[PDB]
Amino acid sequence: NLYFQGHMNAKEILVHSLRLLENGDARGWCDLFHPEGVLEFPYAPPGWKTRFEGRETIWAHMRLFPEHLTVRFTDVQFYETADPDLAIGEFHGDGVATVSGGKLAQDYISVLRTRDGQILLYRDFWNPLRHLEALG
Ligand SMILES: [Mg+2]
Repeated sequence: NLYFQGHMNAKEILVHSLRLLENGDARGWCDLFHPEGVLEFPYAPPGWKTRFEGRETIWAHMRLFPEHLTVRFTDVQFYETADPDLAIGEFHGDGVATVSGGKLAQDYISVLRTRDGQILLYRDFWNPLRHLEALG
């Protein structure tokens, strides 16, 4: 089976993606995106760029992730969807922002749309107040 996989579904991709971030594997995380895949932050500090189109555009902005954040996530609680290519999950992250030393305690609801095991849209909701607390 791991040598004879069908394409990951959206639940599987979200869980795997979070492990990659825990590992600091920014390249592996970006690899999960379709070449035209999109990452969005609906809630973000003002002045930030909040939509990134294309896997390699995402990479251009992700390379140094492990040098900025170490993070651990709780188990994802999924809502049951009609389509396996849509996942909506809630989870919590605890980490340390490296440059400020600030603690990050973040609460997420992620909406992922996928196709053939690749991410088309990662819509990454989180609390911008908590993110600003970590950064300061
Ligand atoms: Mg919008």
